[PDB]
Amino acid sequence: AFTGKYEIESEKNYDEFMKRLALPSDAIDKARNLKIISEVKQDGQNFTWSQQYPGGHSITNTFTIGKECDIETIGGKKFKATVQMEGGKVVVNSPNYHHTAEIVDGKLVEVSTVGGVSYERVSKKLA
Ligand SMILES: C[C@H](CCC(=O)NCC(=O)O)[C@H]1CC[C@H]2[C@@H]3[C@H](O)C[C@@H]4C[C@H](O)CC[C@]4(C)[C@H]3C[C@H](O)[C@]12C
Repeated sequence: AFTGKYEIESEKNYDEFMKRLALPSDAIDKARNLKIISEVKQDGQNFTWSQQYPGGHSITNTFTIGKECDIETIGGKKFKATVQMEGGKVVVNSPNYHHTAEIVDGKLVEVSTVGGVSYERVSKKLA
């Protein structure tokens, strides 16, 4: 809380979210019932998040709270995003995209929200 190596507790909306993001087939297949691992090194107000992915890909992200950050690659755009703490939860916010990151039970709860879909995640800290 916030820092740690978290494993996925569960997910329930990923496949349809990927189509709204415009991610490829070689991402929608290779998440099909993996134990994804959320790594979270906090630097202070800065963060070094990762969603590691035992299927031959992975997604790191360094960011800062109370700022915009630049974001590339994930479906072939070059976005900026506002990056923030909502009340107790961390959050990324950008055009056609909200993504909170709340704590409960010592675990992370994420909720992503895109054009016409949401995608919650529950990621347990247990290492
Ligand atoms: C900014 C882009 C989305 C931009 C976009 O394509 N919007 C239009 C659209 O959806 O059509 C999002 C999509 C997936 C996000 C990542 C995933 O949710 C996983 C992970 C979640 C963490 O809370 C913050 C870091 C990050 C790597 C996230 C960084 C960033 O928040 C990403 C890379």
